[PDB]
Amino acid sequence: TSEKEQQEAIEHIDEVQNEIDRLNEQASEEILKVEQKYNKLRQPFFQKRSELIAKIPNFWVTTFVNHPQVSALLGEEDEEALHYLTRVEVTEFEDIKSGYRIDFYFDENPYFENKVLSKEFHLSGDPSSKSTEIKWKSGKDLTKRPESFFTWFTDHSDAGADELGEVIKDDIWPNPLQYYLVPDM
Amino acid sequence: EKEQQEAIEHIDEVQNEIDRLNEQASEEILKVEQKYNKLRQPFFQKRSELIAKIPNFWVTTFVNHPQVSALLGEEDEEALHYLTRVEVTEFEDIKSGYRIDFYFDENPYFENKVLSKEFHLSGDPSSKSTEIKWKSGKDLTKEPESFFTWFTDHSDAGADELGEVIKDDIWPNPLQYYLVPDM
Ligand SMILES: [Ca+2]
Ligand SMILES: [Ca+2]
Repeated sequence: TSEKEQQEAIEHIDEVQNEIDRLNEQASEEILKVEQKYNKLRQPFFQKRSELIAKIPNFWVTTFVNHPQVSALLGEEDEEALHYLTRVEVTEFEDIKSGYRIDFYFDENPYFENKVLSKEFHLSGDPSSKSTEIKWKSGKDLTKRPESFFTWFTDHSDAGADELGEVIKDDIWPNPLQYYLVPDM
Repeated sequence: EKEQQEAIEHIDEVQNEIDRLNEQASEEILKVEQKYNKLRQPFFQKRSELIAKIPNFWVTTFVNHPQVSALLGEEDEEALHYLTRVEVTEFEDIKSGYRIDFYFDENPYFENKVLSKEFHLSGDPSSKSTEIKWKSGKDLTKEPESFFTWFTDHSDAGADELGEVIKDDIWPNPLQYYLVPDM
């Protein structure tokens, strides 16, 4: 093959591979549309699940206590605070890549005045996170002398390496029932 | 008890329906991959013809690949000189598995015209390869283990890194690795 002919072939290959890239980019769009369709399709069922969960005392504290990774993040008084956690929600943003948000809904409690505690994650791919400010009632669990579970809300250094955020989103939220249930004899 | 064990049963029923919706999404996504597999196939075909006009295309692609480069010994590169064509075929239903074909020209190392390794899913991950008919005094028996031992490795069938790298990374776009920027 000629020295020119090879560079002609390389030019042809580049043109063929641009169309394969186009075909790949169009497939990954169609796939994201399918995820967006089933995100809305599942959301009423998660809505139904939350209502049933809210009639089960200590559901979410128990799931967390029996989870192999999250259990180690809970102190003694953290569990007392999580008693008041009635509802956990996870919301992927529409385009999915943008990021996701996690909501912890609390009943009136001795620790803080917030009705909801949230932590959201954002992505070019520049990982960031931002949380609601916890209005503690002169009983901050993070300024008492182990590190409290609730410091997670004020931690933003890892952002893209937020392990707990990923475990709640990918593991606990899809199926919390496995951890709540304890096999008896 | 009446309430909790009923609620636990209700929760299980709702999550059974979520699993059903998940299974229905993974079907619809599988249809999209099958549609675009057929659309890409004529372009891979034309690419194959253009590649066969390029000496040492696949050896160079492998040598410049961050993971596969470490799998090549010195004499492995000499053998891969004769690799004219690489093909990847996902089976129609996708779940069944896929096959990778390596087409060689007549070479001093083995008599095979094609070397293949296919991956299958009872539903246990499995793989099978063509038997390499090495010639007298050329083999994989001694660098670390030769590149060609990949063909005879079948323990981690579901965890075949090289197979997944070729299928998902190198096969879609080998040109990026062949091309080296000059200044
Ligand atoms: Ca359990
Ligand atoms: Ca390159």
